[PDB]
Order: sequence, then C-alpha cells, then structure tokens
Amino acid sequence: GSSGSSGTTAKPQQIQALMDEVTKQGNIVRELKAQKADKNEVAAEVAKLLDLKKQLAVAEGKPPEAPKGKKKKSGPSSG
Repeated sequence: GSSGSSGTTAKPQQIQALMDEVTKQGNIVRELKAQKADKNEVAAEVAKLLDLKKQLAVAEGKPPEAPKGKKKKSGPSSG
C-alpha cells in the first residue's frame, strides 16, 4: 500500500475537493431512494450531505444554510 503522505492540505485547495463531493453526494442520495435503499443506508449519506453543503459554503465564506431553515442559525465563532 501507500505509506508516507497523502498530499498537502490547503484552504483554497480542500474547497475544490468538497465541491465535487457536494455534487456526487446529491446524486448518490437520489439513486439510493430510486432503488428503495434501506432507510438506514440512506440516512447515512443524508446526514453527510447536510454537512458537505456547509463544509463547502463555510469554507468559501458564505454562512451554512443561514437564511435557509430556522433551526440552523448563523451561530458565529467566538474563540
């Protein structure tokens, strides 16, 4: 197998990787329901998706579903 390092990490870099995930995910979830996938199997991806949207938007700068949804509040960082 591969040992040592798996590339380098960056702010503007990881983003490019996420974007792809947001797309692929959305699809994976669509097919899951289209094939009557197990409620458990689907849920798994579901949650992940909701996270991707954030890890993507936030990274860029936009707030995570700030305006969308009531429960999800801006909740800024303090430190």
